[PDB]
Amino acid sequence: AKELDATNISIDKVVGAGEFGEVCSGRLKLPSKKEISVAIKTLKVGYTEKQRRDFLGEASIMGQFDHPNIIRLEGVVTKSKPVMIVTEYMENGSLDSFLRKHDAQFTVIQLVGMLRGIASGMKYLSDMGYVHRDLAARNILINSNLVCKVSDFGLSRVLIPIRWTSPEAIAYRKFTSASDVWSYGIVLWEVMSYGERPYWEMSNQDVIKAVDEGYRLPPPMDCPAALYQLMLDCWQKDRNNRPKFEQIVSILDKLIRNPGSLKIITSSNLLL
Ligand SMILES: [Cl-]
Ligand SMILES: [Cl-]
Repeated sequence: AKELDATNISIDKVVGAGEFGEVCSGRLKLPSKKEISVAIKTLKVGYTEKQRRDFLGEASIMGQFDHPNIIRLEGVVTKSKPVMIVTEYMENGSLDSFLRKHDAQFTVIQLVGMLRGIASGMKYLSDMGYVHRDLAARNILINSNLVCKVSDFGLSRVLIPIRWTSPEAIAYRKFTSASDVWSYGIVLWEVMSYGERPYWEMSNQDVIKAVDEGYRLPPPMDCPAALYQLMLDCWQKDRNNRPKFEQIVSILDKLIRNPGSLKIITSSNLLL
């Protein structure tokens, strides 16, 4: 990861608190002198060596990916204190919270664009050999232009959130890119539901058993039939029958091609 000079970093405001310390926003002056807005995470004073290792370790994973749909790592500060992780600024925050403020306020085509971005980032992540294992709307960040990018590599592994996890990964810990596709189906439900919680407050034992029995989340209100079927396809019990991320991107691109296909609508509790 690129070591940044702290003289090029200015902290504007403290957005909130993270696991290892403060989450801030600010500006980064690039070597060319151009200035960009950035997110800045600071490791808390008095950190343990393991905290430093886990903090920077997650930046190291994020830094493997250069893609428009994956949060960009501008760099780290390890040679002065506080230790810092600097990433691209995403004005509208986490996708689930952003959509909850907006219920029913976006067009279907806007929502599909958000979903296409997420799928494109996952296509690259899975091309690179990584299984995210955490894919959820809370782990997607959304910028001022509504571009959605994958974040939160804490659980990412080179080749547990029950509500987002495929039946086989719950059962035996079988985590593949196809279990990420399952999670993507959950994200698709979250987006089309404007940030409703998957399976609401159901007991986790009942989430596990209901899905195993063949029950699935019901179609969000006014959900296009193409998009609900895509959820069900991501939710296939047999992981080999789920679409690949490249196929998901293709499916969403064609829906964007003609918006008229989105006008066909599907016609709470889980459906068998
Ligand atoms: Cl620098
Ligand atoms: Cl959960």
